Amino acid sequence: IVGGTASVRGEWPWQVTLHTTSPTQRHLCGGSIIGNQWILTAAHCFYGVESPKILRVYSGILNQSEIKEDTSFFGVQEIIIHDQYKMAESGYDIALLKLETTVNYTDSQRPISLPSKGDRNVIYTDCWVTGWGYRKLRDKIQNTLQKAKIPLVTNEECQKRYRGHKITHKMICAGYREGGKDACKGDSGGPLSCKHNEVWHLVGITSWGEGCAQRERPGVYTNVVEYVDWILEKTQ
Ligand SMILES: CC[C@@H](C(=O)Nc1ccc(C(N)=O)c(F)c1)n1cc(OC)c(-c2cc(Cl)ccc2-n2cc(C(F)(F)F)nn2)cc1=O
Repeated sequence: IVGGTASVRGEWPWQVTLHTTSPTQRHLCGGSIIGNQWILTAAHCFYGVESPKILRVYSGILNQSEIKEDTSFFGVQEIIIHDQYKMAESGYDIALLKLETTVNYTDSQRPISLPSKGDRNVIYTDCWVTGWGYRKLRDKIQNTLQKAKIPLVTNEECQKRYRGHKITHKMICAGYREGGKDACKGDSGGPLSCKHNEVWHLVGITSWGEGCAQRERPGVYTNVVEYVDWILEKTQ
């Protein structure tokens, strides 16, 4: 996250850190708890992941330094990638992880609601991007979960910024005209979380941008409301 600040214990309890264990254990991507046994994340996270066996899902983490050889984690039973996914920059950047067991919800591990049937025309004005990503282009994974508030931009404006890409109704963009706040390397897969009537909704999945927090270069997110029928199909 560029231009963000440290989160506190319990602030983003749907946020997970997805780790690979091959050839060494490291943070790969963010993700979101959407159900007892379900993480929503980005399909691109699984590039060169040989199988679900090398994945670990850590919930209730504020600082990556908490993760030690005795820290409990969820095994991944199945990675479900959208069947139209080819690469982040061409969309369908969405995946479910089915966990090997159900999360007991606590103050530090809670689900986030999907966008609600009836709110397709809600204008979300309180959206946050979170993650352990770089805080500028040339950086490293951060210890402490970072947060940043970011305004949604019109698809029409987003497409004008990315005329070499298909900015579709299945994408949503967020960014300041003069940049300074954005997702960056290591934040992908995690949530764009918008609060509406004091209820948080998973509006976006961090997917891509050209650069991090450049002017007139909004981040691009998978538009979760456009995949609610797919999510429900796979999870039910
Ligand atoms: C796998 C792709 C992933 C990534 O780089 N992951 C990653 C994880 C771990 C390490 C490590 N050191 O251990 C690492 F080096 C890289 N990714 C790609 C993006 O976009 C490619 C974005 C992005 C998303 C928005 Cl909404 C806005 C702008 C960006 N952005 C753009 C860039 C760029 F251009 F500088 F590469 N970096 N982040 C975020 C993002 O996490």
